[PDB]
Amino acid sequence: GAMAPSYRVKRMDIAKNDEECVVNAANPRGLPGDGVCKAVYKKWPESFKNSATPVGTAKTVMCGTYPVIHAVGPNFSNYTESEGDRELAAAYREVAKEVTRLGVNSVAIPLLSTGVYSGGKDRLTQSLNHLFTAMDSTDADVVIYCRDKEWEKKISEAIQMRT
Ligand SMILES: C[C@H]1CCCCN1C(=O)c1cnccn1
Ligand SMILES: [Cl-]
Ligand SMILES: [Cl-]
Repeated sequence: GAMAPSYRVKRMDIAKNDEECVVNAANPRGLPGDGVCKAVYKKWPESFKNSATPVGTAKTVMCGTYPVIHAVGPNFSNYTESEGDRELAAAYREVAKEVTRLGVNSVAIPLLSTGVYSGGKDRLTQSLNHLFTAMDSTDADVVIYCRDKEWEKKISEAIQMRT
């Protein structure tokens, strides 16, 4: 565990993270995909051997000894708001199980279903709150990666609000 488990946010490419493992915003087919998933594929392509897993699940594949937790958020283009909300919360619960099982002291994590799976809606608060619901009972340091300057501020505010 971390001595004083924290949440932090950084605005940069999660492929450059300084944590003991990474969460991929994966597709269910284990394809290279786009956005975070493509960055992860370029940095850790070995981790896509048999990474395919259903929506709402996480499957970890090692790249060397570096764990890549492939977490499949729902595509809100395809799901109802109700069903997509349930699967998004479920994917984060599976991430917390994997982080715990791996025994890491830190994890780099993107906000699932906030990019091309968002159905064109702003889901920062929805996705971040499901992240907190899942990760709050873990003792790993969590570092959230984003790319948008306004999202960095909003994520940082939500972290600081609870301290
Ligand atoms: C998926 C995007 C684009 C479509 C509208 C919804 N949307 C955002 O609000 C957003 C997400 N992530 C970072 C910055 N903005
Ligand atoms: Cl960067
Ligand atoms: Cl996404």
